[PDB]
Amino acid sequence: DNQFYSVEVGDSTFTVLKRYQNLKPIGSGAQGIVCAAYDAVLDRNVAIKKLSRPFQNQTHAKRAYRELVLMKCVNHKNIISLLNVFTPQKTLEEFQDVYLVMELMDANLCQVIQMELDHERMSYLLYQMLCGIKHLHSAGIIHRDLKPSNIVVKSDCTLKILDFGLARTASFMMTPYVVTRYYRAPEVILGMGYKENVDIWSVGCIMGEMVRHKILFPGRDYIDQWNKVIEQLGTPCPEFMKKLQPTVRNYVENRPKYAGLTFPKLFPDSLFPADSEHNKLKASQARDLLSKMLVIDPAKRISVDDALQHPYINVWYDPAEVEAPPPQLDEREHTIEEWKELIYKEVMN
Ligand SMILES: Cc1cc(NC(=O)c2cccc(-n3cc(NC(=O)Nc4ccccc4)cn3)c2)ccn1
Repeated sequence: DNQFYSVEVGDSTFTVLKRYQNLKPIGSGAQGIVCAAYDAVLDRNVAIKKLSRPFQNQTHAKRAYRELVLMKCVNHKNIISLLNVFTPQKTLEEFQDVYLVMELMDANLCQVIQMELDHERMSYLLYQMLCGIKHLHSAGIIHRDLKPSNIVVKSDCTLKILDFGLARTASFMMTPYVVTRYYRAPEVILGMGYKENVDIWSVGCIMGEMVRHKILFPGRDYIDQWNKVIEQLGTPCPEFMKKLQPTVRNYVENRPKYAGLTFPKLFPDSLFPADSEHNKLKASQARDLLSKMLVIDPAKRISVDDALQHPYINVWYDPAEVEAPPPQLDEREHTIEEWKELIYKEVMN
C-alpha cells in the first residue's frame, strides 16, 4: 500500500521508495547525506542523496533549485545524470525532503589523489575532467568551484563531476561545516571577473595535488591562500594588477614580493614515474601542462580546448566525447515559501 519505507542512517532518517534496498552510508556534505542502495527495479546499485528542507535558507535553496534545473540542461558521460528524483511527502504543505538518485560510483577523487597513479590513469582522469568542463562551458555553465570532493570515479577509471558550481549572482550558514576554497582561481579569490579558463586553475590544483600528495594552496581563508599562490608561483606581472578592483589591487601590490619557484622545483622528477623513457617523456609533458594551468593571470592561462590538445592529454582524444550538442534562467532573491514551491514543482515535473 505505502510506496515508501523509513530507515535510520547515522542520525538521519531516509524515507525512500521500496525499490531501493539495503541502504549503507557512503558520504557526507553540507547539502546532504549520501547512501549506496540496491535498486530492485533497474537491478543495479545506486547512490541516494537526501536534501533536508533545502528551502530552509537562500544558500541551500538556490543550490538545490539550480542543480535540479541544470541537470536537465546537461547530458554528458562525465557529468552527473539523475536516475530518479522524489519526495515521500504528498503535498506542498507537507513537503520537507528531496531524494536524488544516480549511478553508484566507487570512490571520491580525494581517495584517488592519495594513491600513486601511473601516467595512463592520471592523464585519463584529467582528460575526462576537461571533457566535463568543456560540456558545461558549451551549455553556458562556468563552474568556478571544481574540487575533488565533488568528483567521483569508478574502478574502470571513469569519472563524473557531481555539481554545477557557484551561483551567477553571489551568503551565510549556521551549519558547522566549512566550504573548501583551496581549488578556487585567483579571479575568484580576488573577485575579478572571469571566463571559461577560471576552471583550468582548479584542474591544475587537482593535478598538482595528485603529483605532490599535498594541497597546493592551503590556508584559513583567502589571505593565507593568496600567500601560498604568490610564494610558489611568484608575484603576478603589472598587466595582471590593472584588471583588479582598486582596493584589492592596493592589498595585492602591497604584499611582500616573491620571485616564485620554477616548475621543476615545484614538481621534481621524484614525484613522477620516470624510470622508462616512456615515463621520462610523460613526466616532462605532465610538468609542462601544470606550468600552463597554474598561471595566476587568466590572460596567460591555457584554455580548455588547448589543454585537450596538450600532448599529455590528447592520447585519449575522441570527437564523439569532446563535443556533445549543447541546448529559462533564474537569478533572484526569494523567501522560504517561494523557494519551497519552486523546488517542489521541479521535483513534481
Ligand atoms: C560497488 C559499490 C560501490 C560503493 N561506493 C562507495 O563506497 C562510494 C565512495 C565514495 C563516493 C561514492 N559515490 C558518491 C556518489 N554520489 C554523491 O556523492 N552525491 C550525489 C548522489 C546522488 C545524486 C546527486 C549527488 C555516487 N557514488 C561511492 C559502495 C558499495 N558498493
